[PDB]
Amino acid sequence: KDDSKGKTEEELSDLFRMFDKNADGYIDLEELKIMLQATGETITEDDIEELMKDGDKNNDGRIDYDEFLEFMKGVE
Ligand SMILES: [Ca+2]
Ligand SMILES: [Ca+2]
Repeated sequence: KDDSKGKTEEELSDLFRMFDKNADGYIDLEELKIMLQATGETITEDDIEELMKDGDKNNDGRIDYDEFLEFMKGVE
């Protein structure tokens, strides 16, 4: 095995409780930036700023289990 990949909408739930830098049940544009460093993708606040924008199902400031399910839905 090397990189056969295999992550469905079910493996995303864990990605949320696993990328919670603050670990408070939800995340904020502040921690969402570190989540990208875990995968690389070098970018500035110009790309991350919009990442959380459309990533928030209701744009409230943080992403929960729901807003997170859609976040990865259009974020690969
Ligand atoms: Ca948090
Ligand atoms: Ca929200």
